[PDB]
Amino acid sequence: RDMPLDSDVFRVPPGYNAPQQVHITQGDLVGRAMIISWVTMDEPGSSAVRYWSEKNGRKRIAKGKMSTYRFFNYSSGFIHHTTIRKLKYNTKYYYEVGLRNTTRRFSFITPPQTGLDVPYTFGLIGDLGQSFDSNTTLSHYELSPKKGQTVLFVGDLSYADRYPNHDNVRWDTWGRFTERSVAYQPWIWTAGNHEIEFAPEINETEPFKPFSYRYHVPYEASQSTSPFWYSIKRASAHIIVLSSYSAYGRGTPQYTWLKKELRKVKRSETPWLIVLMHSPLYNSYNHHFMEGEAMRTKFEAWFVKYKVDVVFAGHVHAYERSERVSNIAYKITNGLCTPVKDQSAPVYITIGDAGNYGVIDSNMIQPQPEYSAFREASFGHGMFDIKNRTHAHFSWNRNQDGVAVEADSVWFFNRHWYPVDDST
Amino acid sequence: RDMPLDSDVFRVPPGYNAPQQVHITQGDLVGRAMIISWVTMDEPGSSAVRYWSEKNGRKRIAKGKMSTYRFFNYSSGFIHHTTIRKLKYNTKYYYEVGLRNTTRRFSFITPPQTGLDVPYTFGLIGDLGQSFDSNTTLSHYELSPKKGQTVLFVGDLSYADRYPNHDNVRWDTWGRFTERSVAYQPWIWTAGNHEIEFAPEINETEPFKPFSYRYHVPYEASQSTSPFWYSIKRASAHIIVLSSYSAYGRGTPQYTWLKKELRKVKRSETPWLIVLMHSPLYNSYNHHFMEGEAMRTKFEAWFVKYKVDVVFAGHVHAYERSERVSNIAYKITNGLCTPVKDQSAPVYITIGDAGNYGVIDSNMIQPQPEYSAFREASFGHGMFDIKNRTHAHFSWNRNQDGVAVEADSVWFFNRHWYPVDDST
Ligand SMILES: CC(=O)N[C@@H]1[C@@H](O)[C@H](O)[C@@H](CO)O[C@@H]1O
Ligand SMILES: CC(=O)N[C@@H]1[C@@H](O)[C@H](O)[C@@H](CO)O[C@@H]1O
Ligand SMILES: *[C@@H]1O[C@H](CO)[C@@H](O)[C@H](O)[C@H]1NC(C)=O
Ligand SMILES: *[C@@H]1O[C@H](CO)[C@@H](O)[C@H](O)[C@H]1NC(C)=O
Ligand SMILES: *[C@@H]1O[C@H](CO)[C@@H](O)[C@H](O)[C@H]1NC(C)=O
Ligand SMILES: *[C@@H]1O[C@H](CO)[C@@H](O)[C@H](O)[C@H]1NC(C)=O
Ligand SMILES: *[C@@H]1O[C@H](CO)[C@@H](O)[C@H](O)[C@H]1NC(C)=O
Ligand SMILES: *[C@@H]1O[C@H](CO)[C@@H](O)[C@H](O)[C@H]1NC(C)=O
Ligand SMILES: [Fe+3]
Ligand SMILES: [Fe+3]
Ligand SMILES: [Zn+2]
Ligand SMILES: [Zn+2]
Repeated sequence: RDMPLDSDVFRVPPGYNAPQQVHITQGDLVGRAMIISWVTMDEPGSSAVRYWSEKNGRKRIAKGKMSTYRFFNYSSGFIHHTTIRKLKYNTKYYYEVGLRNTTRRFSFITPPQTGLDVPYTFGLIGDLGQSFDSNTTLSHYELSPKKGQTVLFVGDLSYADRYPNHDNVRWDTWGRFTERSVAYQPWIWTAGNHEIEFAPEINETEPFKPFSYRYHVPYEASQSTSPFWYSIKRASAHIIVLSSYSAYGRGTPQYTWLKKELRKVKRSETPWLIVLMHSPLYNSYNHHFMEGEAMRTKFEAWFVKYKVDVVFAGHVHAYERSERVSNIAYKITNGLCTPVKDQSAPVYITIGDAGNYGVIDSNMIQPQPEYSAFREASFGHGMFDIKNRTHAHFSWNRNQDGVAVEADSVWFFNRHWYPVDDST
Repeated sequence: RDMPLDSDVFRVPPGYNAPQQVHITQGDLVGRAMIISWVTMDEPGSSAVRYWSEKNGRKRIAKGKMSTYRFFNYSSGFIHHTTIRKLKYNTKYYYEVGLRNTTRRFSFITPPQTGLDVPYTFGLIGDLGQSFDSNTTLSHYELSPKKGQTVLFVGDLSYADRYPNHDNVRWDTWGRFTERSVAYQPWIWTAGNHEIEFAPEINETEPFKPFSYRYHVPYEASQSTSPFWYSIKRASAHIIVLSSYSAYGRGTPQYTWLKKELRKVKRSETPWLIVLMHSPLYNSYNHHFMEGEAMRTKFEAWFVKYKVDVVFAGHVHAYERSERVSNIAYKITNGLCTPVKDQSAPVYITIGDAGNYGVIDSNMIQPQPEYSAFREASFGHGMFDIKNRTHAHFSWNRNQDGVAVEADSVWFFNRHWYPVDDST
């Protein structure tokens, strides 16, 4: 039950070669860069981006690259990617795009410089899709009383691969649909299984093709060699994005990168350490049960050793919050294979209930395991609101409830600065 | 302990632009084709191969392709790959390489047509390397009273990545060193961790580059979209090669391929079902202990479901033989996490003790776990001798013993045709 192509939210902006499917993301490691992306259908157009700060009227111009691609019998429009760098912290900027022809204007606010007690509020959306439910979820996030300043996307964007030949037109519609948000505030991308799009039948064998062309990330900023895993620092948070569907065996590029990246985290500069991945390591629902075991046996010990605060995942179309637990004492024949409470371990949260194609995962493992703190099969999104270097407030909002109602509220105590039990 | 560059085995064949590092491998699914590979140092040369059988002296010519590559400050020679097809079963063929300049001649015997009771004896070599120990291992294989007709190589070829800048010259020496065998009988390649060669420091970020240029495989024959995993049928055996260091999460290329491939296995046509991978799923040695857990949680259930006979792995530089066990009843909180004997499960064998750079893994998990049937820290190789559709004899030969001494022998009873307890 996705929204029909004639839906108001898929409407195409008027004007000749008008920029469409506009979206932004952090373009550097510390937050003083932004990647501006958009598509033009009528003709190539300019890849220039004109921007200026609200205060200093000095208008500047940055040039970018343009690209195109074909999936099966599908031909893309003209995709533009431009990186604006050397921006100023905590300041509003205006940027215009589509200079040569029909011009459209947007704005964004750079984050404050990275610091120990710098407050910031992140949005959490996963497996959004483009169904009526998806629109409701996006609305609640926009109307949220505690305004979100950046969204952390945990995977499965458009779900265009459910249509015949993965009808890439559904990638375009999703681009216009989400523009109302991603054009004004950055979204941090995480690749999900619906982005793999491995279709040998139609001779499309390169994983993540549509996705990688449409969405760029500043992976090079963290010494990564691939766009499916990277980290960025923003305000008081250090965010690490992992790829559930890439190699992660010992010696592999992702494995090597993650190992070095954790050593580089400085809790004195960024107290909150967050990890994003599409498939959850802890999940008590029947759908995709134990799918995350493979990655868990490889990185769990590291998450505990470095005391990461929270791990966000999607994939399971529902909501779940775990107690701080670890299962790293197993040794094949020592029988220690039951998850135990660990104050050094992170809290795992499944938040992939933004809407997808309108289906909710209800069937859950019974009885509720001990490692599961709270769970519910309802659509919605979440908010991770950072206050101090010691306190962060997380909340989950349902689509049935009012915009300001928090069906689930939890205070997180930083594992590095305030290591006290924060169970609920 | 690596053999010095002046060692006799690394001798470069005389003659202008003489073909060197000649090696062959199966070129199709059933064995009526061969991929002939070689290198020329003085100049490109022809990529043609002239071949003929003992009977019909009819000489034919097949034209292949030539390619080169660079690593750091290393420049490869001219690499040639030619595929000879439509060969006749169980017949001896002669083939010449380097037609334009100085020609060299070799021979090989195609396997018999695939059948239910077709006998065939495979060799098992893993983590060969090029140390003095490596030369001994290869010698014992050549002198084996029961001559091997094809080698199943379980990973880690040259170990050139141990030298500064992975001195690719060490790939060339290894090519000349092993030529005395691989040029006369096929070797089935499996990629190991030393083939990854991920070296960002020197701007070499493409995994498996040196390896993939030098060693080609008939992966397309099995519908695979990558040379790191594929299968082949030879005599009464259906061999499946997996990549321990590639993506294998649900929905990924490898995962999808394996799932489909197992369905296509016909025990009525090829009774023996063998799987190759570099990292052992069961291992009681300290070195690399539990590294195979990630892939294990992914594919173990399938191996049992389809009753694969034997799984061969290397990586650990020693020898180990498990009993038929399985650890697939685990459900996170049900406590069933101990391996149990299973007559439907394969026997796991690790033979990565061919030599490498002269180091052997002697540290073992004490006491010996119940799932481990035999283990020993000695250099050697193995032989898998198929008799009928019901019986196959496996033997392990140490380098200290005589060429005909079997330090460990075991009869394998086919899991499909002769489902009886073959424990020792
Ligand atoms: C292939 C080549 O040009 N040889 C040189 C080698 O002699 C030198 O010691 C090394 C140092 O980095 O660089 C190159 O590999
Ligand atoms: C004498 C000799 O061996 N040189 C020939 C050269 O003349 C020719 O152009 C080339 C083409 O394959 O083959 C050899 O290199
Ligand atoms: C693309 O190809 C499919 C083939 O199944 C066809 O049904 C569809 O109409 C085509 N779309 C366009 C507009 O090319
Ligand atoms: C749109 O911009 C292109 C690129 O500079 C230019 O060639 C073309 O004349 C413009 N079209 C319009 C809106 O007139
Ligand atoms: C989506 O939500 C917006 C904001 O509430 C609304 O204006 C629009 O009509 C909705 N579109 C659909 C198709 O539900
Ligand atoms: C963090 O916030 C909490 C409540 O929002 C407050 O009680 C606490 O003192 C703050 N951290 C500090 C010590 O400044
Ligand atoms: C390698 O072994 C062969 C016998 O198979 C022998 O002729 C040769 O001398 C040996 N070379 C080295 C360097 O050990
Ligand atoms: C299998 O081989 C063994 C010894 O090689 C023999 O005893 C047995 O009878 C054979 N079975 C068949 C199918 O002939
Ligand atoms: Fe999803
Ligand atoms: Fe090895
Ligand atoms: Zn998913
Ligand atoms: Zn290895």
